[PDB]
Amino acid sequence: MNLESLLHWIYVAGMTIGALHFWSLSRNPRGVPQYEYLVAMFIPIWSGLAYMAMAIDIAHYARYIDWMVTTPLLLLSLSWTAMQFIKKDWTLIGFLMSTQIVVITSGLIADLSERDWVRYLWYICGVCAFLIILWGIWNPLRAKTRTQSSELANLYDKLVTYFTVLWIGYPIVWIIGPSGFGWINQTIDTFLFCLLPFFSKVGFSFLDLHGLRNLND
Ligand SMILES: *C\C=C(C)/C=C/C=C(C)/C=C/C1=C(C)CCCC1(C)C
Repeated sequence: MNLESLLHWIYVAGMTIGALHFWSLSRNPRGVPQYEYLVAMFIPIWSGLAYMAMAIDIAHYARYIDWMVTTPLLLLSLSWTAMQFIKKDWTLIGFLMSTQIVVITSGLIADLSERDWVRYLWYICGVCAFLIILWGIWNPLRAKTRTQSSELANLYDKLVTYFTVLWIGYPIVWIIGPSGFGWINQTIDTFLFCLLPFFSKVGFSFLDLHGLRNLND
């Protein structure tokens, strides 16, 4: 077992603990609907399975297969919170989810590209779709909370801020690593793509679920 495998196994352990915790919280919902708990559970499970595949075995292909599903689901979770006490705007949710999938597919194509100018154009395409995502969660999605209690609005603002900071790190690590300029080696790249995802998946859902539950103290 090399360092990369070890890092991936620790990540899998993290996902497992996270999943078990959300499952336990769902048994005592405290005012939060089960669908929010189920998505919170599915995300780390899907990611953990993907990383388990890499731990056992372009490089890190499965990481893109993880993001393909988990990123749109994280937006689904974020969207539900924004519309916690109102009717779910499914068209807005679909827009955000599909647009995020474009981010991931653009990233994969870029990584699969043989020509550097082509690779970077697709990277740019992904960043543009990503900017649309940021615009979405900060405007139309954020506006939804303003039609509700200030308590919800304040919770959403903290979550979307946490959400945004972490998400911005992904295109950064990608471009500085082997898929980009190569300022960092694969191992360091892997290490960063273990920490960020842990806080983005388990970390975000922890703050999201506990935040929603706490509003009902
Ligand atoms: C595993 C969980 C999350 C929230 C992963 C998010 C990943 C991204 C936002 C990735 C973005 C990329 C961009 C914007 C540009 C091309 C390369 C990436 C796919 C790394």
